[PDB]
Amino acid sequence: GFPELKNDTFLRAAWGEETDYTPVWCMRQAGRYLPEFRETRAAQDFFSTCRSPEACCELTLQPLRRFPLDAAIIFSDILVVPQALGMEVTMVPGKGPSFPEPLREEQDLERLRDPEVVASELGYVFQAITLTRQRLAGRVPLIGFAGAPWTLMTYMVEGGGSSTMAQAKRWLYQRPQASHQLLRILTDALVPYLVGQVVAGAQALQLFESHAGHLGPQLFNKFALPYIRDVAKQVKARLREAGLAPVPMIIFAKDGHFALEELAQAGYEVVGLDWTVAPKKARECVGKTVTLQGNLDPCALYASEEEIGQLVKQMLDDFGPHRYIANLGHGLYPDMDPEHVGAFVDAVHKHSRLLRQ
Amino acid sequence: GFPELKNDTFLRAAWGEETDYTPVWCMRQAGRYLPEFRETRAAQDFFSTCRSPEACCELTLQPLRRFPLDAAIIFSDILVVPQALGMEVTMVPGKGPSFPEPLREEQDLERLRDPEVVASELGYVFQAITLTRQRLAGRVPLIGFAGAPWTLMTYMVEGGGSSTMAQAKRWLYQRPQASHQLLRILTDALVPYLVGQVVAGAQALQLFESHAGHLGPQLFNKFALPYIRDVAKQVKARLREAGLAPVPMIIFAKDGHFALEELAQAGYEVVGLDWTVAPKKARECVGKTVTLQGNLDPCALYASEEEIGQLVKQMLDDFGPHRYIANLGHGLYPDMDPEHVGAFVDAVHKHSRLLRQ
Ligand SMILES: Cc1c2[nH]c(c1CCC(=O)O)Cc1[nH]c(c(CCC(=O)O)c1C)Cc1[nH]c(c(CCC(=O)O)c1C)Cc1[nH]c(c(CCC(=O)O)c1C)C2
Ligand SMILES: Cc1c2[nH]c(c1CCC(=O)O)Cc1[nH]c(c(CCC(=O)O)c1C)Cc1[nH]c(c(CCC(=O)O)c1C)Cc1[nH]c(c(CCC(=O)O)c1C)C2
Repeated sequence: GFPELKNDTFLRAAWGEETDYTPVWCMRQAGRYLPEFRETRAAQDFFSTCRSPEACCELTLQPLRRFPLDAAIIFSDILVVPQALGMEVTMVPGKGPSFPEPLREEQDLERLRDPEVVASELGYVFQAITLTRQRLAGRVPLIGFAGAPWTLMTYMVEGGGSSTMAQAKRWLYQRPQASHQLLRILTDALVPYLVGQVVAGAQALQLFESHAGHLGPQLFNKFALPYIRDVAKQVKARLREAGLAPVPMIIFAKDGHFALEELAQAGYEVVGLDWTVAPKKARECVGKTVTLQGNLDPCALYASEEEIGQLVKQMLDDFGPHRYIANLGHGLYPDMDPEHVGAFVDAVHKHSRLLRQ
Repeated sequence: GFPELKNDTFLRAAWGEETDYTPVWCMRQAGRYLPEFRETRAAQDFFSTCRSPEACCELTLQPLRRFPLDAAIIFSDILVVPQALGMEVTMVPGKGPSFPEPLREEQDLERLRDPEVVASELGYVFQAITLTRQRLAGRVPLIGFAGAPWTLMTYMVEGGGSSTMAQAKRWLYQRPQASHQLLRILTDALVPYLVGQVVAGAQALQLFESHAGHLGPQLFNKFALPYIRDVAKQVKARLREAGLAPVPMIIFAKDGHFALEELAQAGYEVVGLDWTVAPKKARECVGKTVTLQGNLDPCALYASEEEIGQLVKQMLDDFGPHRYIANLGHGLYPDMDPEHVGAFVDAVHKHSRLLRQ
């Protein structure tokens, strides 16, 4: 196996244990805001980068050379799963991901792979994880991840990003049967993939329901939540059955304010929050038995270093010291200053210690 | 290729030929004792400096603008090799180099790169060498370098400097198999790196066995010397096979008094000496068929310029005019006066000429 973990603060917090300080990581900590990321990425197309264990390992490590983050997240993408299901996907400059042949009718499901063979198609991800776990040498825990079923469905049907998800929601209302079929295919692909990430060396798992906020409560409960629940249940079961230690699982439903109570009951150790939910309100919705992660407005990092410190102070005061992992409320943007990211990390560490003594 | 070499005194001496005067260079001639070095270094972290061909070229050239040294040594560091093997390394203010995750058990070797890919990771070094060779414009020869296997092993296991090397020596005594494995990985990384330095423009190579003195004869013969021999043999072989002219190779084993006889038989043109060995004794140990380099106590440069001249006279008298390159017995210290370094250089040149006519 692997080097002994030296800083386990993130894991202890995820499981709800007291720690000496609040651990912090940043969504998209490996990203274009780092000049060195841009340089490493310049050599290959995006999905080819994802296919290279050494390139993924390098990108994962880059933020940790700059900042004393309490976790690493593997460099990959949520869209590797629809790709592995047999959909062609491109990264378009300045526009983002595109599926040139999205799913538009129920007959389109015929082209997908059997979900049970998807993990075998994602071996490159597992290779990256194993390599990164070795190279991290126990410094901090490594997080694996995937997209939640609904969020992946939206990319597969919309063919990319969308402001309304009108085509994907039209499936939910006009094609409910075919939608449940597709959501089950995705769940069945995700479970062995997530399990494989842990087998390969992942020490925690985060499921990104990035497109939660388009649904609202009734649709979310019918078409998103049952699959979010199934992923966590099945992953923990398969890990037990394999003789392995289950890992803490995080559910992040961006713009999912309306689902917080349900998500705290969905079998995830940690519930991630966007910046629109006030920390004290979130604590009320989720209760005392899950850990919260988040939730600073990423745009706050445009403020001066001093201002970032005061915003971080306020955030930490509102969350309190227990059952909390600090992060942004969404990923870092490409135009952010790495020094200001550094200021965020330093302020969490400094103030969370003051809030304990 | 490159400009014709104008002053080849250093090379002629290294190969054991008569020269009109004794050539001189100073270990760490690019260093903090120069105000202009401090200024150039202020802009980046140490390893980032090493990654910049222009910064390395500038640092290499700086001492040559002050002093008529008979060789330049490329600005780099021995620890680029363990870094290129996949270990993370930092420079800590006032403390020096640190590996936050040193090798402590045999399983830790799993995280290292295959040694055959290391040279590709060190392309930046070769870029610096090529640039510096061009910019030197034939003034004097350019020396490339690396750390010897044992010395690199000590940094990788200790995680930095050490007064005893107790952890690294514990490997030798308790983990001899794993030690030989690691020493072979390092040798196999070093050879293509050294060859690449010559391909890139290096005109001589120096291998630094800085931590020799901790071993004593039995351990040195089992764990240091075989790899010192292998590096020289394999480097010269690969250069021949590539159609290239082999370069003079220097072995400097600090505090290696006990190994001098063996080092003179290890396939290096030049044996470097620390200041604790009396020049006449060294000549006795090594014989008449290698060149000696050294060996003035760097602290002697704290003495007045007149005193430096007399100490240099005595040193040159003891070494004699043949098969000798003047240098210090260790690197220049940060608090030394550049004018006194100038006095050393001038005295070697002046007195070595008097000792011939
Ligand atoms: C976890 C993760 C993701 N992407 C990347 C990582 C690796 C971790 C890290 O980079 O630190 C690399 C990762 N992936 C991508 C990038 C940008 C790369 C580049 O510009 O070179 C990076 C750093 C490409 C990408 N990939 C994706 C998009 C968004 C498309 C849209 O506008 O709707 C984009 C732009 C799909 C994607 N990918 C991801 C999400 C979840 C968003 C959330 O809820 O926080 C989504 C929706 C998650
Ligand atoms: C050949 C060389 C070295 N370092 C440097 C050079 C470039 C040549 C030149 O600077 O003139 C730059 C070079 N490298 C460094 C510096 C200091 C830079 C600074 O303070 O800004 C310089 C000038 C950083 C460094 N790098 C290292 C240390 C020592 C750690 C310890 O205490 O054990 C240090 C302090 C590792 C190192 N590096 C080196 C050795 C061999 C020592 C010997 O036997 O003579 C070693 C052991 C060799």
